[PDB]
Amino acid sequence: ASTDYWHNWTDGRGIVNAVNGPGGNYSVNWSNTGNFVVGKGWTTGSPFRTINYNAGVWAPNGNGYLTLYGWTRSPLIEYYVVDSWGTYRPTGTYKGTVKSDGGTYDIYTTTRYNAPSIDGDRTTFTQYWSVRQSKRPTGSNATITFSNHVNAWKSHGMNLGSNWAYQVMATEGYQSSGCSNVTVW
Repeated sequence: ASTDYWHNWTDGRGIVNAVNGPGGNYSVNWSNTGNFVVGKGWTTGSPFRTINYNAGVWAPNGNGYLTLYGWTRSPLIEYYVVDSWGTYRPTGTYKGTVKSDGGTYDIYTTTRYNAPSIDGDRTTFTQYWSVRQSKRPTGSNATITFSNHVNAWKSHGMNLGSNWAYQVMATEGYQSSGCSNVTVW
């Protein structure tokens, strides 16, 4: 599938060299960062989307996530399906687990306050996570059947908003260095 959206956000610290490659491809090299999110996907998320991706390079040197990433509005939800990471495995309020795409993911909720949201302002919102129990092998074709996560989330009272903002296979980093290369379709 053709991704139609390019996501490149940095808070401004350090170097975040994000390359908008051809079609579904992108790379990032980063060093001395603060927080940043780069990814390719779709302007409007769907709870029915099967995301295919191939991380040709996944080489964080510190804290970074290789992860499905998106938002909904009404209510405002920032959500993740984390397939891999660097030094730090993200967690939250454990809600249970879901098996999907040859992996088992833990489900968490967190809540952000005094934190910048999609609309560019500091506010309060809820994060939904599926985080794989162990790092997913990279380098081969992988899929994320998002509906598996949407459903299992639902089973735990975690409902997504009616209004769907973007949905990307992303590289996210926090105060770290490294590189990635990911192809999304």
